[PDB]
Amino acid sequence: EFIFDSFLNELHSDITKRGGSPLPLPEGLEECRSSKSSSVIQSWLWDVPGFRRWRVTRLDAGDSLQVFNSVAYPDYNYDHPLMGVDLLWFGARQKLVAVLDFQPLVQDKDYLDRYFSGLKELNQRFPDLEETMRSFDPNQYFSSWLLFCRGGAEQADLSLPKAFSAFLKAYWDLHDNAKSIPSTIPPEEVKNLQDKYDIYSAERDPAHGLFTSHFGKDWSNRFLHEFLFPASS
Ligand SMILES: C=CC1=C(C)/C(=C/c2[nH]c(/C=C3N=C(/C=C4\NC(=O)C(C)=C4C=C)C(C)=C\3CCC(=O)O)c(CCC(=O)O)c2C)NC1=O
Repeated sequence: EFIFDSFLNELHSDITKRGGSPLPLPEGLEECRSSKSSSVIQSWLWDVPGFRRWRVTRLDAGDSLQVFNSVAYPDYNYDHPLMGVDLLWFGARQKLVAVLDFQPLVQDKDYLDRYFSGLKELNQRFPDLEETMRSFDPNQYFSSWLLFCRGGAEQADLSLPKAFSAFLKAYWDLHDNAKSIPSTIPPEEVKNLQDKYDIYSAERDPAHGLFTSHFGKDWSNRFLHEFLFPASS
């Protein structure tokens, strides 16, 4: 809970330091409170220089659930990976699900070579963070060097905090190193590929059940298709 808050504030502080400013969300999607769960989900959009979209979501459902999630979409003139962060803590089962990746637009060797030196290094530094995916395809819109942990309190408390900060710093470094460097994928196709990221991710959505339980079918669907993965229908 406090750990997840610190991630949100670091990200928001970083965004602010970098000249980012808040953007309005579709009405009703910025906050939803569970009529049953005592669960609260809050979301943000940012105008971050170099990025055409940047969303953040924080779900506070006490000891039942904590979530911190964020996706960064670079401006179309950058073909570099998206940032994807999906962190869940299930208090009843003392269960951590932590996924952090630089989600690649393509799997081409040259593209992976170009962008992944930092993530490769992070992956080596935080080995406690082997897991198999049951919904997503590890070869579509994920890299080989993602941090993917299904674990417990030790991982959540001891490794995740420093790993998140390192991951975030490595993502900014990635973006900054891409400034003024030729993109190999041009803007029209970066757009197609980012939109197809939304389409893919909405198709494989592992969260609809959790969302529906807390917030109802209608809100969950709006949230998925209007905020999470806006190019999806
Ligand atoms: C507020 C938004 C949001 C929430 C709360 C969320 C929840 C959510 N994400 C999950 C899995 C997952 N989530 C990810 C990864 C990601 N998923 C992403 O949305 C992004 C950007 C990444 C980036 C790395 C992966 C790899 C899994 C495992 C699913 C699988 O087994 O295929 C799961 C299943 C837990 C499990 O695998 O045991 C839940 C309930 N997903 C969301 O999008």
